[PDB]
Amino acid sequence: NLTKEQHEWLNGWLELWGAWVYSGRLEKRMSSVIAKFMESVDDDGMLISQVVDSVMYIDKKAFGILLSYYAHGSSKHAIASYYHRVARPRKMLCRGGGRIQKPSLATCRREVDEILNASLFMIYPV
DNA sequence: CATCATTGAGCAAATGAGCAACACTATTCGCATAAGGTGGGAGTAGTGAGTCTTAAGTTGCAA
Repeated sequence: NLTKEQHEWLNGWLELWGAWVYSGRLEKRMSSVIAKFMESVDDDGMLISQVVDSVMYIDKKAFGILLSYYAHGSSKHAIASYYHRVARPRKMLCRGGGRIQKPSLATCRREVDEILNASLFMIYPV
């Protein structure tokens, strides 16, 4: 797990990073997913963009979520809201049981939280 | 003599439903408008039979 100084440090880096990118100052060549986000609208931001694209290159879903939170500046609650909207029925050993249904909102909140913590966790040493 | 099935027993992991607390915005509510404007209007018209109640008119009748 990361610490909280690392949280605030790299948090501020992703704040100026997403504020830098979202103005449109980044090129297509960094990612086609970064290009995808730029279809939906300095060396610091390009260095970090190589970092974040390098680590979060492989998932692209939480990478897009990461752009939604930092580049766009969206609240966590709306992200888990739409994410609960796009939910499919899954197998979970629930408080209810191992039946197969669409999960609750608070579960989706937990998932945005843990994909946040794991995302930041995988970014930080890079 | 050993062992295991077999009956209790409780737990972590996970999750679904909240909670309070702040913070922000949509909606709603309440007040103002300076030349002058000083008695409504539709109201049905072809029911009849009865019954109770006043209201008034008349009329013995007694001091």
